[PDB]
Amino acid sequence: GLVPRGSHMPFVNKQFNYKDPVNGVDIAYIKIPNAGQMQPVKAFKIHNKIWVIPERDTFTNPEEGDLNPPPEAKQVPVSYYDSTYLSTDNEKDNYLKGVTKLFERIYSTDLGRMLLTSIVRGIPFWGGSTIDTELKVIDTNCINVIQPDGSYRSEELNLVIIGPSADIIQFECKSFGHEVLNLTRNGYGSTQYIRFSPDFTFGFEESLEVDTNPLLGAGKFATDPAVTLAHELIHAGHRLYGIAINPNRVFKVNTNAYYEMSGLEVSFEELRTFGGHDAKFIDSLQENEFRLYYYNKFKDIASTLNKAKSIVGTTASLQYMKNVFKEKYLLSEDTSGKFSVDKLKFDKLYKMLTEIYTEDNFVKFFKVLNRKTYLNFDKAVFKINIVPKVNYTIYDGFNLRNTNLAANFNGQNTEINNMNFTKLKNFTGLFEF
Ligand SMILES: [Zn+2]
Repeated sequence: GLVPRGSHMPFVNKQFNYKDPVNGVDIAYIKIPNAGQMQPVKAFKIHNKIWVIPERDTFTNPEEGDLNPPPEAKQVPVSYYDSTYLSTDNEKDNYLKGVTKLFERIYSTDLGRMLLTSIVRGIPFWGGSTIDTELKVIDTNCINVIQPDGSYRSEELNLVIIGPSADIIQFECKSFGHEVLNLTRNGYGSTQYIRFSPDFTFGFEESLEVDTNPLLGAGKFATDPAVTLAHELIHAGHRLYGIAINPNRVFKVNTNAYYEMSGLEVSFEELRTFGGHDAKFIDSLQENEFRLYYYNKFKDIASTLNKAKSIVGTTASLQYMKNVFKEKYLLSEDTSGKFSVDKLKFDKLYKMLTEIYTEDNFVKFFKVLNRKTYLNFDKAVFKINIVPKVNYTIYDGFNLRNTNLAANFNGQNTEINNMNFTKLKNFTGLFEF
């Protein structure tokens, strides 16, 4: 089982059922920004600042509202399509309970407690004003919630977990942009939408030589979905603090002849998020440039707060919100009330978000088997069901104590634990080589 942290309150106070009656507070019909023009969807607030929408994501991107295999292109090797997935109440109930269970698995570790805490504290900055002396929310960092009287109220939030779009296995952490600001890269942060499903997982190979070869292996071991969700939450952490690395900054893979012969380039953001040996492929000089860059951005935020004389679109006070961001960014405060970025403190925060919160570290806490590198090749996708405790638990994942599955990651062994996995598609021998 996982490395415990002791008794603690659950991350999700209520055990929601999809059919629970709306109440206009934490079970509600809502609309996402853009909302162009969507029907409200039933959503669930599982924790302060965090909502779950048990629907296929046909909302965050207008060009991605069709769940049929793209009639436009031909299907990519590593993709999976099923337009019917997550269309029924039963599936949505299971989705909710699965996502809930994964949050609790994550929160049961000290590392996950730390990451989820950072995420909740990571309110997207109030940088919406055209007047540089007035604080104003950015409304794409909100959702609209239908209240008991049928009216909408605007609510700020940090994170939404939503079902995948057409390609079921294209999990990703995404967010609404601004035509002037790069919110995920300028220190501000923005509300994060993670496309994720707890109802599928990926197979990988236990031998590094096989896992990193595109032609070998059927995907004998299954990735623990808690690791997959944590990976996306790590991205969400970077993005909420506005320190994500521009996707265009890539490492030309030159440590894997197979990547090389395909000219595969992997984002630094990805290597950072994986951690371990991968993070070293970001060279000292370039990483140092990033840190300076983000340090400067934080200073600009401190400077904006200082100039702030008024606040608009809220009842909350100018003083209260100034302090919320002093707290998010760990700013220092003068005898005269001026805000400053402290260099030790910036380094500490930046490092916590980028070095401490990594996939490789979560693997250590969960004590599961996992890919050893991001620079591998996907083997297969399986259908799973982690909701029944007989299948998967908060403490043990698939590797259930006091059963044959406890030892040697037998629970993740899709051959031994075959009843828990239905292989839907092989990817090996689909790549271009
Ligand atoms: Zn990633």
